Amino acid sequence: LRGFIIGRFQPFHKGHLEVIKKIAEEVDEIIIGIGSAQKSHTLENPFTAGERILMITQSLKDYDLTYYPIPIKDIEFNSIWVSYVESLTPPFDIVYSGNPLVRVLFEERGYEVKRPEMFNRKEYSGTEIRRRMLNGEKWEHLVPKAVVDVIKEIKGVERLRKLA
Amino acid sequence: LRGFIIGRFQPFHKGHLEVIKKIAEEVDEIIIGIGSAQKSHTLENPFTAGERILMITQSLKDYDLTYYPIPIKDIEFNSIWVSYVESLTPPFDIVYSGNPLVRVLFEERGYEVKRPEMFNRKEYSGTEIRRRMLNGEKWEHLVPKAVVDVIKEIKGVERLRKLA
Amino acid sequence: LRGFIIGRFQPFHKGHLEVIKKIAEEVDEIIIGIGSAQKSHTLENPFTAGERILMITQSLKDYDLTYYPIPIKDIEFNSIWVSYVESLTPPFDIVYSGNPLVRVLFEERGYEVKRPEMFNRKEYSGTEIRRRMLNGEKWEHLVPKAVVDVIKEIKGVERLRKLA
Amino acid sequence: LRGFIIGRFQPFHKGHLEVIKKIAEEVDEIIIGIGSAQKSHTLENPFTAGERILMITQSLKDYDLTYYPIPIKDIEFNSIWVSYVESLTPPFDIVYSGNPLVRVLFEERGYEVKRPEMFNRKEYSGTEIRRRMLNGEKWEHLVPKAVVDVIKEIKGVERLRKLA
Amino acid sequence: LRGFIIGRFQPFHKGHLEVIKKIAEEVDEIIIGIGSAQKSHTLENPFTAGERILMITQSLKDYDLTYYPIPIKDIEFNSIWVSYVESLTPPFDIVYSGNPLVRVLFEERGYEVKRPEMFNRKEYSGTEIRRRMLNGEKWEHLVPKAVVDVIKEIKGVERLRKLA
Amino acid sequence: LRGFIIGRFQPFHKGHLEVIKKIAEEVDEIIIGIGSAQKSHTLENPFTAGERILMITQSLKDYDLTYYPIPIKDIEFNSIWVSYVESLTPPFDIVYSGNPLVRVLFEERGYEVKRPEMFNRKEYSGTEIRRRMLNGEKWEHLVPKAVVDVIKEIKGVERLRKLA
Ligand SMILES: Nc1ncnc2c1ncn2C1O[C@H](COP(=O)(O)OP(=O)(O)OP(=O)(O)O)[C@@H](O)[C@H]1O
Ligand SMILES: Nc1ncnc2c1ncn2[C@@H]1O[C@H](COP(=O)(O)OP(=O)(O)OP(=O)(O)O)[C@@H](O)[C@H]1O
Ligand SMILES: Nc1ncnc2c1ncn2[C@@H]1O[C@H](COP(=O)(O)OP(=O)(O)OP(=O)(O)O)[C@@H](O)[C@H]1O
Ligand SMILES: Nc1ncnc2c1ncn2[C@@H]1O[C@H](COP(=O)(O)OP(=O)(O)OP(=O)(O)O)[C@@H](O)[C@H]1O
Ligand SMILES: Nc1ncnc2c1ncn2[C@@H]1O[C@H](COP(=O)(O)OP(=O)(O)OP(=O)(O)O)[C@@H](O)[C@H]1O
Ligand SMILES: Nc1ncnc2c1ncn2[C@@H]1O[C@H](COP(=O)(O)OP(=O)(O)OP(=O)(O)O)[C@@H](O)[C@H]1O
Ligand SMILES: [Mg+2]
Ligand SMILES: [Mg+2]
Ligand SMILES: [Mg+2]
Ligand SMILES: [Mg+2]
Ligand SMILES: [Mg+2]
Ligand SMILES: [Mg+2]
Repeated sequence: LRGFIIGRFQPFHKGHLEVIKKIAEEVDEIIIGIGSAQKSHTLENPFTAGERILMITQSLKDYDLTYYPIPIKDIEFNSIWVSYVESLTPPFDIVYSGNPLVRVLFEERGYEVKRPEMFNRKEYSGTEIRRRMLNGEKWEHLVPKAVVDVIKEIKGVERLRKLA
Repeated sequence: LRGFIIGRFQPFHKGHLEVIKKIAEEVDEIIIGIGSAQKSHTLENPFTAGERILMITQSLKDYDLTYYPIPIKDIEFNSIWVSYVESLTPPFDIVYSGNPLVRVLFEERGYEVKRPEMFNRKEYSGTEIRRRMLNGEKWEHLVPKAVVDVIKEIKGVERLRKLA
Repeated sequence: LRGFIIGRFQPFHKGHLEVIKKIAEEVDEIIIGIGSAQKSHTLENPFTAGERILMITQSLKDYDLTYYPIPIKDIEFNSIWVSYVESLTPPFDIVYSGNPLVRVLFEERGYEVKRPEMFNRKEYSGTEIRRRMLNGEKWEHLVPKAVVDVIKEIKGVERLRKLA
Repeated sequence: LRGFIIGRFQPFHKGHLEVIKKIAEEVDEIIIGIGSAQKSHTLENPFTAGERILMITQSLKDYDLTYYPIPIKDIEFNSIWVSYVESLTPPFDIVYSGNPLVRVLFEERGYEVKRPEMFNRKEYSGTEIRRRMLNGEKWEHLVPKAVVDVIKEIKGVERLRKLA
Repeated sequence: LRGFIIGRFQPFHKGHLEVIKKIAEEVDEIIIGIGSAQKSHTLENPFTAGERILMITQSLKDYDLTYYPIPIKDIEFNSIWVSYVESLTPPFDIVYSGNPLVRVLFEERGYEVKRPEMFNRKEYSGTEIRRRMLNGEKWEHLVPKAVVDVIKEIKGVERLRKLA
Repeated sequence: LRGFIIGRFQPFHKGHLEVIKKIAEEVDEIIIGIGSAQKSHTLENPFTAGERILMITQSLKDYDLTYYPIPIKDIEFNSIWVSYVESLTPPFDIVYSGNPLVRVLFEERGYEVKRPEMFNRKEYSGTEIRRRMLNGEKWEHLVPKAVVDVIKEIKGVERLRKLA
């Protein structure tokens, strides 16, 4: 029983960690699609795919969880997008998404789609995180320590302020 | 330290497993670049990228090993291919390859490149394992049991036979 | 003589039918270009290239026109676009378009470009048709019965409402 | 019921014409996929997609049949190729092909795949027709008259001879 | 010593000329990256790469300057964009740009990056030029004569006005 | 009066130098298309586009010529190639090639095409030069000294011998 979720994870935060813990109550293994994999060094997408993969893996590695952090390019072709994801991932059974498009594409191919729970959405939000990194407000408590680590290694806050 | 190897892994086999254990005695973490990610459904590359990530993760999940199985697509552009691999992966320090083009691209970018030891190459080689699959000889002792399970799940031997 | 027209046809409607009837009075054959062929599943482009080819072909098949419905992707490259379109289509003599870009690229290559007559544009427009599909007003009498048929087969109205 | 065949058709010949008339006794409509769409001006692929559309449509306008001559690019990605073919084509139910790859991809997605009959393959062959066109032998009896006509209009034999 | 600058040059105006003469006081040769090289026939990007190379060349040829006008496509992948640029260009030692993204990408690759001086930026700006071309407000005394000559050969002002 | 020639220049050798001096007696300016611009680090294409631009510009800068060394990518689409080449380059009138595909593509668009003169074609050939580099014969006296110098900066012979 595998599940799939997809996000940009810029960065992976504590709401992601919670929803993955919840989904790991329902399914044996979780595929973690890293969308917009080619997008990096922008204000919405500050981090590369390999940065994201490192954040995610370093966050989840001591949990008793089988997961697959897989980079998925933006391709501009919605009608083949489910097959493109399938090409790159282990077979899976359930998709967790609240996004109208991801839900329509997967349901027309016969998959089950479920809406995940949101946890503390006024704080646990890439958009809100990046906004605090830019304005000097105190964001480290919003993501896993492993992500803090990574963001320091690559100087990601500095990157984001330079790009602004 | 982080190490880098790249192969097609069709399929991951006991010689890979051995070379990766040996690598891990040099370096803290290993990036496993899955090459020709887009090539599947052929006699030389039967399995999809996603099929390969499943095989590799199921084989290794086992060990006290931090590794990152990351699909890299054939791009036709040798001069930016180190950059492309660097976009998709955690920062790495040492490249294990005997392949002359991989070696030349990495060395010209300032990376140290080592040859890995071969283990038992007359059996442990994807070409030899695929040939055995096609003709109905035993191959399952040549890969980790977790690979045997995967190949059964995805009906990999039947695909090969049909393609032939 | 062969005329060329290009639109997105989401969906093909009675205006498109009339303007093609008008054009087949001037030229022996018509190439129907189906623009933005890779776009689908969006409120502006709900339907795939294949669904549009089916709509168009099922509308025009009883009419005794020779016509070629040909899918044309969005490429990002206006300077080569005429050549792209010429690669995919019979040789043609006249383009009918009132689009300033289509018009400019064809004229720079030496083609004759003519404006097509508009029929009943406050009703005969994909925008106004998708808008009624969405907001529940009747739209069936604005397209050919074959198009109503195809949209039923594929449940395109539900698709659109789910995407909104 | 819709059928699906795929070839390169350089050019469309009387073997195709007969394989299609035969298919048309099993199914209501037939999607003709024109494979290698972007390949032209070579000795194996002299003719552009649009030149093949014109040939195939002129040959068949003739008959009491509904067909869909649809250009399909060579994408280098076998895992997504059925989806890609599905994005560009009306829904179909049966695939006629003896090609071992096409047969696998379709069967893995649930489709029924049948071998078409061959007719007179030692003459009715693109390869043998191209050979005759280059060396000044009679080839006009091997294709529809509609084809010959197209070949004259685009000067295809002259092309092929200068390429050689 | 070799300097790099990048712009769209639609069109090269006197602001450009002066910033290049300045840079030439620091460096022996100047690579002029003509970016967005595939973008043309739009109100932001009116001219082709080949047109911009002929504007830029005709404007510098009688200065004592060694330069290299080299078209650079928009790729959608920031992370490998310095390697791409390096692929197409002679090796350079200093980058002049005040664009933050350009600056961040080249600084993470260890290059020295310097802001160029602005000259007369209310008149000497492509956006202002194209807006006068479009309004009938005047423009030729904002770019080199050579750029005027060119904009006349190709009829660029008419093009822009038809696109509007 | 501008002339166009296209080759891979790996590397630019004394036959290239002659044939371009010849062509410069017939035409006011020469566009040197550097084909296979993305191909590098192979035995047929050792050098990157920017490496070849450097070779070609070092070789000619002390002669009389007006020229434009412009990188052209291998696209895989013969029917649009002439338009792609036109996007990238100043307008040209005369094409010098003895290649049958280059010739056909351009004569089908109405261009005059002429065969250039061979000079010293047993020595003055990329193939022969690379072959000497790789088995140890002398090659310097076959290419201009400015090319020798470049091949030494970038250690071009070492790269080639490593790739073999
Ligand atoms: N009502 C009409 N009468 C004649 N020509 C029409 C009519 N409506 C559309 N066309 C046109 O057909 C082509 C564009 O079709 P397209 O499907 O994109 O049109 P639309 O109805 O305007 O769609 P949309 O509102 O979704 O943008 C152009 O030739 C345009 O002239
Ligand atoms: N706080 C949260 N609680 C539960 N799931 C969440 C939460 N935040 C995001 N997700 C899930 O993560 C995936 C979207 O990841 P994504 O990168 O878009 O996150 P985000 O927090 O919305 O960031 P952004 O503001 O940058 O868009 C979706 O599956 C969404 O369900
Ligand atoms: N038996 C082996 N022992 C050690 N390393 C191996 C062995 N087989 C392959 N490798 C290596 O793993 C990578 C090669 O991966 P790949 O799957 O492409 O090899 P392969 O088994 O030789 O495959 P194939 O026969 O399908 O080409 C390189 O690092 C090469 O060193
Ligand atoms: N003589 C024939 N009789 C029946 N079907 C044919 C014949 N030749 C080709 N086909 C069919 O057409 C399709 C392949 O078309 P394609 O254009 O590749 O034909 P071809 O004649 O084999 O060309 P080529 O020699 O140039 O490779 C397949 O479905 C194949 O069965
Ligand atoms: N007026 C100016 N004076 C000095 N430098 C300028 C001026 N305008 C632009 N630049 C510089 O030239 C390059 C920008 O070129 P680009 O074509 O993008 O410029 P632009 O004049 O801002 O055009 P546009 O408004 O269309 O975006 C950069 O190196 C930038 O520093
Ligand atoms: N010895 C030569 N004398 C004259 N022209 C030449 C000579 N060699 C090549 N050319 C010309 O240069 C262009 C071919 O460039 P290209 O770099 O492909 O040449 P090449 O020397 O044949 O290389 P290669 O062997 O690597 O294919 C053509 O326009 C051809 O006319
Ligand atoms: Mg979000
Ligand atoms: Mg191998
Ligand atoms: Mg419109
Ligand atoms: Mg064939
Ligand atoms: Mg600007
Ligand atoms: Mg040659």
